Amino acid sequence: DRTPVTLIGLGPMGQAMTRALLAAGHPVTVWNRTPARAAGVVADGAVLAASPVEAVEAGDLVILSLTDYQAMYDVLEPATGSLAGRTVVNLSSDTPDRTRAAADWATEHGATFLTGGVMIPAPMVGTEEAYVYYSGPAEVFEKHRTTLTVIGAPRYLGEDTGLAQLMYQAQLDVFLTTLSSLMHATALLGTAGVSAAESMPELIGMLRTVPAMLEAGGENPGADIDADKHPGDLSTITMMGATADHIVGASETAGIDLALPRAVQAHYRRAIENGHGGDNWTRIIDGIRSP
Amino acid sequence: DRTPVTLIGLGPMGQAMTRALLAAGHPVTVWNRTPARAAGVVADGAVLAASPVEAVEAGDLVILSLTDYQAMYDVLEPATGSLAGRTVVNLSSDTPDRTRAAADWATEHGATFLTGGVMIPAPMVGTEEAYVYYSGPAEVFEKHRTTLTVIGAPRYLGEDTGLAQLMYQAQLDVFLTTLSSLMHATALLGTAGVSAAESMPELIGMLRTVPAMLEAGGENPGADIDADKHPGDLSTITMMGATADHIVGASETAGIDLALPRAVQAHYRRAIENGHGGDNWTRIIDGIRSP
Ligand SMILES: NC(=O)c1ccc[n+]([C@@H]2O[C@H](COP(=O)([O-])OP(=O)(O)OC[C@H]3O[C@@H](n4cnc5c(N)ncnc54)[C@H](OP(=O)(O)O)[C@@H]3O)[C@@H](O)[C@H]2O)c1
Ligand SMILES: NC(=O)c1ccc[n+]([C@@H]2O[C@H](COP(=O)([O-])OP(=O)(O)OC[C@H]3O[C@@H](n4cnc5c(N)ncnc54)[C@H](OP(=O)(O)O)[C@@H]3O)[C@@H](O)[C@H]2O)c1
Ligand SMILES: CN[C@H]1CCc2c(cccc2OC)C1
Ligand SMILES: CN[C@H]1CCc2c(cccc2OC)C1
Repeated sequence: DRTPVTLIGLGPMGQAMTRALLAAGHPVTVWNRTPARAAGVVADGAVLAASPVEAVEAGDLVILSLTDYQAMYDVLEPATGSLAGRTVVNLSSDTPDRTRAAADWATEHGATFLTGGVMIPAPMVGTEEAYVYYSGPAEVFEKHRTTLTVIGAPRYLGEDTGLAQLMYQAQLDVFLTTLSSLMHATALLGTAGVSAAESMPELIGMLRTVPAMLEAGGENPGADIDADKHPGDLSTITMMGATADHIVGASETAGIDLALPRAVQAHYRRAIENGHGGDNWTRIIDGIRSP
Repeated sequence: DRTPVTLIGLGPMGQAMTRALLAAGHPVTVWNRTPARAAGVVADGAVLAASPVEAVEAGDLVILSLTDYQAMYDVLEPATGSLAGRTVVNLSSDTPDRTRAAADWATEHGATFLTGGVMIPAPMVGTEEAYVYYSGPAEVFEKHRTTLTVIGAPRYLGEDTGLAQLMYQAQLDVFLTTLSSLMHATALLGTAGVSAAESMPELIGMLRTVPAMLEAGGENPGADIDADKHPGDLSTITMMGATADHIVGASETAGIDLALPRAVQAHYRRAIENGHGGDNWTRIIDGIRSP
């Protein structure tokens, strides 16, 4: 497939995707707010369009890799007259509802729309470890699937344009929160003179074990939460809530951020007040669903 | 060995540790606030002492597996007169400073003290995957190391009794925060009718990749944070902050807990206000150290 592709947005992801697409034999026309930044991919075979209009008109497939969806409007507003008959694939972070409204804005300018959420950093783009979530019209996904597969294995979730965005925001909810916690833990160990080079491999060593730990003793949290099975036999909210109290205390004494640990503390405290101290930690999901 | 051990606290950890110790040939004398709960381990060879005093006097080594350190005072107050010449190994969660003061309380009652933090769930106790952090007097750790190894690989951190407690709280800072985030993400996907049985394997699938993702493009976060190297080449705080904004927005719309994502959002917001939008995400640690 040598389908001509347009890609707008040349951050690390944009550049990595351009390169994978070029290497697969697709002519790629790029445009960036900062044209200088295109020099790299242009040396690798990308064609730099002078204008958004020219970039849009070069391909039936327009990929956006921008910081947010406001950026899509900013870049495409001058080109709205040239959208008809093309597919917009937006690979950018934003709210699910912004995304759904953006899909309708594409349709009304005569374009089809697909949502994508890329699940790996730029060096892993186009490798066997790469994967991307997609939602939107099935026929649109199918028409371009072979081209999109170059960036990463697609995981089509269905027709709601909001859905692959919600999945992305859910995944990044885990990922960013985990990262903030790693920095929080590092900070805490830092106050007793432990360096980050010592602390971070300890913390990562533990995180690597987390899938196994969650499965020990034949727990299966998903089905359990669906079934409303929260049995406390191997760990209770009381016992885990206490630890959450201990982390807040240690953090207070360490002079570091209290908001992250107090949020966690509040999940346990809520479940206890609601009378489920004796349940497994999965029960905190009830309080989370109903503030 | 065949060294006699006392273990107090027969939650799942206490019971799993008793069993591993029995299986290794150690005579184990147990005591629990609720004696009924000892039936299982007694069937497996444990001896149930009638009284705390009697349990303490049965061995040179007293292991405590209790919800917190207040529980240690509660259980051992009547036995303070029988502590002299024995080692207390506390394998309970609490603050580092509570732990340090508890060590001094043991010394005052004529006992030695070791801090432990068990890093695996009860089904993994006494297996190759098990490990435990220890801090306190080197001579005391050495005297009992061969007994303690039955529970899990020891990771001795040094002489400060607070240190293995701080390490435990740091590790549980990551672990609990991660778990809360998984429940948060599950809740969020739940509001579009995605079940936890569908969502949790997606989220865990991602979390499994997190060590690799952090190392992509030759980042090595620990040394970088120690060196103050926060280069924004492959990901910026601006870009990650925006996603954190998007998670908050999606969560507001989803009607779910805002405290957890807003804590994460604030880490990015702070770094940006302080003028490091362009840096890698590791830079959030500065704001976390200095609220
Ligand atoms: N980096 C990662 O590892 C990673 C992984 C998966 C997903 N993502 C997502 O992928 C997208 C791209 O991320 P990235 O890290 O490659 O880059 P980024 O730093 O988000 O920037 C990407 C592009 O956005 C452009 N831009 C931003 N605001 C704009 C506006 N108002 N008008 C015009 N252009 C605008 C930048 O223009 P200039 O070049 O002119 O500044 C740049 O070309 C983001 O939505 C991100 O959340 C990133
Ligand atoms: N569960 C895990 O996966 C895990 C893994 C690592 C670390 N830990 C840590 O290991 C420790 C034990 O946790 P666990 O889950 O096995 O059990 P737990 O639910 O924390 O309770 C353990 C024991 O604490 C006793 N206890 C609590 N308050 C007491 C008090 N005031 N006076 C007397 N006894 C008291 C209970 O007595 P009763 O039996 O009479 O109620 C029970 O025997 C905790 O500090 C926990 O953070 C747990
Ligand atoms: C169902 N999750 C378990 C996994 C192990 C664990 C739990 C609670 C506290 C500490 C733990 O391991 C360090 C519950
Ligand atoms: C090492 N920092 C990168 C890792 C991957 C990543 C970042 C930000 C957003 C999404 C990402 O991958 C899913 C920062």
